[PDB]
Amino acid sequence: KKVIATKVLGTVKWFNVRNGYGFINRNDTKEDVFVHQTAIKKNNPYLRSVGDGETVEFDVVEGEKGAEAANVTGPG
RNA sequence: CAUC
Repeated sequence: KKVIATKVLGTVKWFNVRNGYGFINRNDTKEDVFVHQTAIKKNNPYLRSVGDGETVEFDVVEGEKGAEAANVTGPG
């Protein structure tokens, strides 16, 4: 719920569609942030997914277990 | 739903 950072750019380390989660490495701090599939904004063209090695833009928010990505989109 |  609580927003820590906005408009953060990062690269997807991995995302596993079976388990429905992954990690994004923040460009700004170089730390991994957890991303759940629900946190990813709906695709134009696995409606909620990101691809390994892709650059994405997201908010960082406070989850139960730590920092997690929110509102994950393409850059811009 | 936390290193698959």
